[PDB]
Amino acid sequence: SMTEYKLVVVGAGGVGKSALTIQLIQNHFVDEYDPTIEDSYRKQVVIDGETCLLDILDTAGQEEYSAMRDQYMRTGEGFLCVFAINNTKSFEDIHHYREQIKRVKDSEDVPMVLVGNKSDLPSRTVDTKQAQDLARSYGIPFIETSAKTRQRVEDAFYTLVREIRQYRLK
Ligand SMILES: Nc1nc2c(ncn2[C@@H]2O[C@H](COP(=O)(O)OP(=O)(O)O)[C@@H](O)[C@H]2O)c(=O)[nH]1
Ligand SMILES: O=S(=O)(Nc1nc2cccc(Cl)c2s1)c1cccc(O)c1
Ligand SMILES: [Mg+2]
Repeated sequence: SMTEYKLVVVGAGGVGKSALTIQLIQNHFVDEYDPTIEDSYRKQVVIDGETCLLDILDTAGQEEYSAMRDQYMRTGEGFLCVFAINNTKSFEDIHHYREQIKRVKDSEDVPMVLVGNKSDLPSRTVDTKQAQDLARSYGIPFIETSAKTRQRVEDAFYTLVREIRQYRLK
């Protein structure tokens, strides 16, 4: 009695993809994690009374031309789209990840959660209002997280599970 979910964490270099994933799985904050390391992690959790097996891919390279990137966008079921709230360029990158995923899936129906990470940092450059409006225009949830303090990390991944589960009934 268990259901599987394939999750993929994308976003620009340095936004905190690795830090978020490692906090969820190992309960510690990594400060200098080699930015080229790309690994998958499995974790079993209970969400809404369902025992779920999460298979999570922490992506390293974000290159436009990559056969392996095309393969994991084909294989993945939901996408954690991450920007850092102190890096406006990373928030502007989001549009390109969403367009890439839609292309590969040939679909509008794509499970996605927008994540504004580094919420612990006081010098914000991306207004929460702007990030909510972008999420609204995509029809997806929006969550701010801190991989440093562990704020809303479980929340972000479990919200993406709930999105996949709902899309399966449509
Ligand atoms: N203050 C703060 N720093 C973070 C947070 N998440 C990641 N970092 C730092 O930002 C840098 C890049 O994080 P990393 O997870 O390796 O980014 P990736 O390239 O997206 O995997 C590292 O020095 C992390 O410790 C956060 O929530 N708060
Ligand atoms: O051989 S893989 O298809 N393994 C994968 N493992 C996982 C785990 C969770 C979600 C997804 Cl999309 C994947 S894809 C692959 C493909 C491309 C890059 C990789 O690091 C791994
Ligand atoms: Mg990384």
